Amino acid sequence: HWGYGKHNGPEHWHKDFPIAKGERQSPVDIDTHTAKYDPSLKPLSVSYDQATSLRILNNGHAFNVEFDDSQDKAVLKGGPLDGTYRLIQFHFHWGSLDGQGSEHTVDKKKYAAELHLVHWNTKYGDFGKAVQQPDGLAVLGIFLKVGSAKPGLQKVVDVLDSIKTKGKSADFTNFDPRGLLPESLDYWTYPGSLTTPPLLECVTWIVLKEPISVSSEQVLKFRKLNFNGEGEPEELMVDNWRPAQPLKNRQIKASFK
Ligand SMILES: N=C(N)NC(=N)NCc1ccc(S(N)(=O)=O)cc1
Ligand SMILES: [Zn+2]
Repeated sequence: HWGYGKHNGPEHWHKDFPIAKGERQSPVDIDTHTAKYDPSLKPLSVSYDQATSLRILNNGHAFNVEFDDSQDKAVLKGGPLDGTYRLIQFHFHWGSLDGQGSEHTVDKKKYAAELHLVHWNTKYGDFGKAVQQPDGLAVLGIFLKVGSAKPGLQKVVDVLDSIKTKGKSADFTNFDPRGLLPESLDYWTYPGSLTTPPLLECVTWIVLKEPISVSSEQVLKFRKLNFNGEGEPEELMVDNWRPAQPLKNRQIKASFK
């Protein structure tokens, strides 16, 4: 029964998930002047040419575009990572207003939304095992700002009417997640956590510096989704973001000068 409401939102999560007050929680504010360039961060490798999307699901928190992760079809390697991380799903966090919605912030700036491409370390065999490990997941985070449309997002936008309410799914094959990437792969990285319960401290975060732009109409369609199930009181799926958490004993590294 966690969520994003007044009575069950981020300030309440610690009562069921005490790791919410842990040593490596996410998201964080990225202080760009304090991040340090790490010249040894070896090139990042996004290999999504053989990606196989399967389905899109409204899980009551967000919507997930799910991939076949039973082979190395869409993988992330390089950068801070040791080994191979398979893409399992992507989702977004977004606001009720264009001035909020991202989970990470950059010098305290919120973006309108944030895309999370979730990958698990193949050495752990399955996603469920990976989330129990400190290096189990790699999440590629991409900021969204409102401006020009993102053509490669439109197929996602257009299916949302079919998954309005919690528990709905729709087949979603042949979607190419390369159409959601910015031009540059410059990034910041730090060790953190899942940003929703169970808040497990299993993530290497890789947050791209360059935001993608989406149109006002595209984000407006995100905001028509519902947190509730069909036949329950309508509650718009907006402001499904956790605010920045204390950095504690962490350094954020930059791939770029
Ligand atoms: N551990 C689970 N709940 N299992 C699962 N299927 N996904 C959980 C999950 C995956 C990614 C993120 S995020 N926002 O940090 O990218 C939060 C939660
Ligand atoms: Zn997320």
